[PDB]
Amino acid sequence: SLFELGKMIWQETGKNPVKNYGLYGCNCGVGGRGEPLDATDRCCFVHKCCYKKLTDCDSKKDRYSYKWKNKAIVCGKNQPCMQEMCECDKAFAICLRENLDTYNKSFRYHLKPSCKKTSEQC
Repeated sequence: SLFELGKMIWQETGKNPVKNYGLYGCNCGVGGRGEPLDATDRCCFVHKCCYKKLTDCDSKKDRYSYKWKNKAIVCGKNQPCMQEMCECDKAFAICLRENLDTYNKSFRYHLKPSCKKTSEQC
């Protein structure tokens, strides 16, 4: 759910997740996907594409188990769709951390309708 995802983002990045990634670029947070503006935004594109495999569960609402231990995210003993969701969220949080050095404050609160249609299939 958004609760696990936000916690993972906070654990990995130290950033408040909704402030920093709730409206960032063309792909993070509210709205859909569009051509990404930078590496952080690409993380968000990949993550929303990851969620396309979730046919049996709800990425926003459904809770799942994970642990934050030794600076690692370990997805727990979840049902299959929920484990897919966890693993999408984990990869995304790691991606966001990896790209902190190019996080652009000007992109934090972005005009999503100005974004361009992607030509990339998930």
